[PDB]
Amino acid sequence: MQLTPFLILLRKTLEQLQEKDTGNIFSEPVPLSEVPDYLDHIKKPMDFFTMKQNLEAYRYLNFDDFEEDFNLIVSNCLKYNAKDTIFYRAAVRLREQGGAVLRQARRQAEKM
Ligand SMILES: CCOC(=O)c1ccc2c(c1)NC(=O)[C@@H](C)N2
Repeated sequence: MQLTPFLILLRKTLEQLQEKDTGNIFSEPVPLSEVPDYLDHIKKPMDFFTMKQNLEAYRYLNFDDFEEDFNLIVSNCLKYNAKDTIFYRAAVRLREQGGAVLRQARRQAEKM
């Protein structure tokens, strides 16, 4: 397991996950200016831009740490937003579509 091919794969996987976020509602931190009470019960906010920064800082050296932050994007959104909102359903769909992306990516990593 070499570092450079692995990060190439995480970069490709991150792009495939962002592609599932057609609304771009997960690509940047939740704007605290518009959601001022957001950090009341969300102890670790997460988004795809932050994941890209963490990736390039070598903070993802295994698949599970990368997948954990993706799951955080999903779980934070399910936690904060009511079930009858667009945001909540978008997180459900991201969980479903992103899960398929991640399983295939992990198979490619397990070949390495
Ligand atoms: C510009 C104002 O838009 C929002 O209020 C807003 C913008 C982005 C958001 C969000 C709210 N809440 C979330 O849970 C996730 C989906 N991101």
